[PDB]
Amino acid sequence: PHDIVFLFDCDNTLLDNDHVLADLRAHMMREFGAQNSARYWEIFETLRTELYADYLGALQRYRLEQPRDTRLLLMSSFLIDYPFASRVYPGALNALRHLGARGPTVILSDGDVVFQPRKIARSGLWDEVEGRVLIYIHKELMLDQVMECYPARHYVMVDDKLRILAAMKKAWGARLTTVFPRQGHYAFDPKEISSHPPADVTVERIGDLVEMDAEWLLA
Amino acid sequence: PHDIVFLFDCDNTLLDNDHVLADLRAHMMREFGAQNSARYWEIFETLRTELGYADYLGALQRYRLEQPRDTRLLLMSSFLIDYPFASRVYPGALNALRHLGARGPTVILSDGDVVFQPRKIARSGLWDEVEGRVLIYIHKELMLDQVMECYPARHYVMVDDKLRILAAMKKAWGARLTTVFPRQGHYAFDPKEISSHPPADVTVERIGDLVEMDA
Ligand SMILES: [Cl-]
Ligand SMILES: [Cl-]
Repeated sequence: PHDIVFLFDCDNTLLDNDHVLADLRAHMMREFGAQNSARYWEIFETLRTELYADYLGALQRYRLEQPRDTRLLLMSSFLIDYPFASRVYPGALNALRHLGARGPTVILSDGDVVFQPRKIARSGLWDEVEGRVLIYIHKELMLDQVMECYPARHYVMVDDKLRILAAMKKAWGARLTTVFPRQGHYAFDPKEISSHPPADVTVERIGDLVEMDAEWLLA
Repeated sequence: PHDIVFLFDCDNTLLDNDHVLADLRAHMMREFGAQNSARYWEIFETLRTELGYADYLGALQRYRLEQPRDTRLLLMSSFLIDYPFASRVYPGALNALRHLGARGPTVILSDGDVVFQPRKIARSGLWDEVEGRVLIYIHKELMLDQVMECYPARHYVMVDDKLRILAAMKKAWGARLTTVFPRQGHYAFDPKEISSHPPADVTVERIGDLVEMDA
């Protein structure tokens, strides 16, 4: 096994995904039209409702609605070619290096089969964790499989969604330390903030993790 | 309404897609091992079989369900995303398209998913060759009403390597349509397709031979 495994969410934890979405939305409107791009987002927001970012299903439903508009499907070319390495948070690579010396670092992410893997790979994060990457539709429903890939006496989960940390905490209990970094917009959403138990630790920045070796309780 | 509209498939009509699949498979046998890839391809085959066209994307989703912790085979996508599609465009295809474009709208009518096929058509340079006149559907032969609304013509030409498609479209449009079959790719060489289906109005050895089409 392992004394400790450090599990990381990717979006708004390791890398600034809000900024990616802001850049996408601005691009889409410029290339495809205000009306057309507004509509795709209305679909992408029901889907973000039901699942995490479902770029893909939103695309598939947009096509049914407007099968003549092939062009808007090229929005993928923005994501595919986006500079994700520029969006990695200051200190994020240092935290992964620092904690990697004490136990395996693993990226545990919700996502589709095209964009999310490509993001993690092209951001350079994939290789920073030596390919220790699991990507699910709902990671908190696959916690059994996470354990057998990366068995450990204790786990840490760093994630900006309190809902996820709360679900994982309920599943694993004292075997888990939950860390909520106050990054992105789920950090300041009042529903999230008010409807789930608090994380064990809150850090202002992902780079604050280098200051807490004592909390891992390692020999 | 135009006198004539020229409709073209992409895969194995304007672009050599077998060469691409061949390179893709060698990349996957070489990077994600033999069985992982074998499995992916058994799945791909099945949905190519019932969808009617090559769906990499759906094949990849089905694979994830089956092999959820093999996260890295999913990075097969990146080979396709960065492939040099322009090098695969057949000799004389850009000529056929520009000459015929002098006589009426040139249009790409392809089956596709929503990620890989459009990217391919764009990065190949063919999207700009037909000036954006690109339609990509799940079952293009079931969408012929829309195609007529978008490109009203008195006569259509359809270039496609699938005698199944040409036949379905001729059964719909009859004398309004000239079907063209280019002997390109593996369907050119298929006892199964050649004998299951009727012949096209025209057969040509190569796509570039359609510069000779001035009626
Ligand atoms: Cl732009
Ligand atoms: Cl005309």
